[PDB]
Amino acid sequence: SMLDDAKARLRKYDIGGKYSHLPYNKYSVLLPLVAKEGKLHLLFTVRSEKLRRAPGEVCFPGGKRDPTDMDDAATALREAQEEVGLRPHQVEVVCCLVPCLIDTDTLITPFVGLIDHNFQAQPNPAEVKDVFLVPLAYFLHPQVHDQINHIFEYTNPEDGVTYQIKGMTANLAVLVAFIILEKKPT
Ligand SMILES: O=C1CC=CN1c1ccccc1-c1ccc(F)cc1
Repeated sequence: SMLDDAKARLRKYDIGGKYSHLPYNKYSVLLPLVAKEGKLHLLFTVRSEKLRRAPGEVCFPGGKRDPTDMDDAATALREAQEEVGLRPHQVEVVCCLVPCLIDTDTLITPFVGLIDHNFQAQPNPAEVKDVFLVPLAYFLHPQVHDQINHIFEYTNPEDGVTYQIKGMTANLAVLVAFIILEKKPT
């Protein structure tokens, strides 16, 4: 099936806990895959203008590991619950992708999660200004604007609202699209 095929592809790229004990400042992100209208989508947040890190930016759900977290996947799931109301029973963590090194002392670990079809986001306005889906296939043929660095513009056909996706967030979205969608019969 579509979902079984996605998880099987993703598992081939799982690094697991190989980099997880290294002594960095540690953050995790959740890359949430949602099946709608017979296609896979990624779920994105727009961060509230209030925040420390990256006010008003498009980001995946995530944040800093705390002492309660059993592991880096727990961090991603805790933060996703706080931001959008995603509960544990509503997500299956499929794999851990290549981590992202930043600022010489920080390591951000991304986890891909399959999201239950009955989940409905409840944006927490202290954390997130907006939540939106993008079809995964978009990232194979994005609308690119050079700002010199590349920026994706996605317009939601439901309402005509345009979002800018950039940086680590854009990079990870492309990676997931390649992993899941490359070399598929029509
Ligand atoms: O500012 C950005 C842009 C993308 C990753 N960062 C970071 C830069 C440094 C430390 C942490 C983050 C981070 C931000 C949001 C999040 F959900 C998880 C990690």
